[PDB]
Amino acid sequence: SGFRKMAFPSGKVEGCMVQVTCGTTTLNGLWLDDVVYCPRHVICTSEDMLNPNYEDLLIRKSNHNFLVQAGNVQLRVIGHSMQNCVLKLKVDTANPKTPKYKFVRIQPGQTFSVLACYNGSPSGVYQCAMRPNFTIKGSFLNGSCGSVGFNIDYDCVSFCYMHHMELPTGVHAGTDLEGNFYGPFVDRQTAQAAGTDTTITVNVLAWLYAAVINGDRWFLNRFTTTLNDFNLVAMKYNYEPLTQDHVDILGPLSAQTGIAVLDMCASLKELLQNGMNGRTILGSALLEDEFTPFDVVRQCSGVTF
Amino acid sequence: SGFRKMAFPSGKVEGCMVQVTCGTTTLNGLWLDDVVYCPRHVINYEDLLIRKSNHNFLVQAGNVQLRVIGHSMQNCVLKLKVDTANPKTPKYKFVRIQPGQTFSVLACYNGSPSGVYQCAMRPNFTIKGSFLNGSCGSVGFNIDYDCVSFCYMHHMELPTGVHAGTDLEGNFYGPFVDRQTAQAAGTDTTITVNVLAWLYAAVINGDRWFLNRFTTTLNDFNLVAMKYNYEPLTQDHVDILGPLSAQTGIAVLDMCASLKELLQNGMNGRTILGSALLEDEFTPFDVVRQCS
Ligand SMILES: O=C(Cc1cccc(Cl)c1)Nn1nnc2ccccc21
Ligand SMILES: [Cl-]
Repeated sequence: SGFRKMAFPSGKVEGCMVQVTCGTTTLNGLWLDDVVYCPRHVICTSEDMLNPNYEDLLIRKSNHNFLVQAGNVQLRVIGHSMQNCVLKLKVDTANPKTPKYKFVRIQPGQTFSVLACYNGSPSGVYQCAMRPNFTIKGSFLNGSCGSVGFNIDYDCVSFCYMHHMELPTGVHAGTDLEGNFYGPFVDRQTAQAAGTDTTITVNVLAWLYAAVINGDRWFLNRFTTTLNDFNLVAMKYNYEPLTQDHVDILGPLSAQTGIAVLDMCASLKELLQNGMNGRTILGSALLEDEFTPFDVVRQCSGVTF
Repeated sequence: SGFRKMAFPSGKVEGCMVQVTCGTTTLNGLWLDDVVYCPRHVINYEDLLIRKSNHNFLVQAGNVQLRVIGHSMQNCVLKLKVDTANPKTPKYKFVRIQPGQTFSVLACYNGSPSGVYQCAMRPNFTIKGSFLNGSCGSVGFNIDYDCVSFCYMHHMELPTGVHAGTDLEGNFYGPFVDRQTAQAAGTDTTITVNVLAWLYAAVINGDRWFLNRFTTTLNDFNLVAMKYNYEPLTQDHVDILGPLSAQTGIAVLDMCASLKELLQNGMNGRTILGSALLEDEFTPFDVVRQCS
């Protein structure tokens, strides 16, 4: 019993964190096999950030300009290449702690663990979700660039995010491990703002199924809804549209608890209309949207209370 | 910017998790040097233990079987002497924590870590964790510098879904016993010094709608706080909040007057750090560490 925001054990990622220094800038890098991955803005000054020409800044650099530190050992850089907004530093030593891994690009609504680092040293781990506006509500300070997001389903680490910047609202933007940004963001200091954010509907529904699994049914009602009528109501509360794919994905939780997806949708419509009336759901007074249908199945029991 | 419930990196603890099997029971053990620590309920405990031999205990570290060469009991923890020292043993200490203190939990099943979360020792000595059958033996810890301080070992779940366990020396937190009997969590209270620390964190992150021009005495605040099932705030708590008070410019009793108004009037449709409830699972030190 219980339902916590749970992160994956970070050990497999801790053994990959390194410190990358270029001139006066110091940030984090991910050391996998003989390559160190880090944000390409490590080669920039604060002035350069307005309109940086990365190809022009990189051509002026040599291997020995990049200092890479793994614990108390200095790694030797033997090559460098750029792939989109990521810099790949070829090093002379393969990381003996390299876990089994894959680079995966995620979609909005997906969750992942973040290992926040400073100076190549891990300081904390937390769970978060890729928002519909492609930002993440993380907890990062100056020096955290290069920190990574990941999932560890089974024994394989799937790297899905690398931290690049903080937007003016305090939210964070970054790339996949191939250097492609999530969202319409660029690694440039220019007027950039996160689009209006929305609630991840399929995740709120999954969390309502988790509450039913843990023994709570106070929010259920005798009504059902059509998918279209649900979406017309949901869009008035800034909720993401619920698609047929989302309904299909909620199938297993619907079969486990005995509550059809559109009946759970009707309970959601009512909660949006009435609020909680002094009650909580899984210790929360707000509707939680940072647990996916897959997270609920992984964390909750297979036997409904 | 941002404020998340953050756990310590779990790697130093992952390298200590093992699977312990005795008969039909399978739970988790903590392998430090040549000793495996696990709940004694894996087996009148002296009478049950005397009937066991070393080979009855099966210990598995990854895909390798460890050889048990000795066994002893310390309070509600069983210590299994093994033939191999854990080469991954970190620098460590066994520490007993107080209610209100927070720690990270590495939840495990079959000696395999599955998740890490942050939680607090409630004033009623229970923890609001997330555990399933097979999680027994999972541990709670903090990291201070490069040293792991082990503070909790999971033993059981109470009928309300909350959890109970011991320190690493086998002494229970709370008036609980390790057996199937009628046990219940006492009435819980809110950790006041932690709510205040979380209000300072909100001010640091630019959330100031709850600030007011008022102050209060420590006694008047405590008369108010006890009415809402909040733990009493002591002069030690006020002293501990000193650095956050100097950083934000809001005196502790000034922040108490904000807390008094939040308890009597509610939040009025507003949130604080994305929460509609007053959060009490961040200590003053957690706030300073996450905001530095
Ligand atoms: O934002 C930057 C530098 C930067 C500026 C402009 C563009 C780019 Cl790609 C990078 N660093 N970061 N990242 N997270 C932070 C949290 C707080 C303070 C600074 C932080
Ligand atoms: Cl995805």
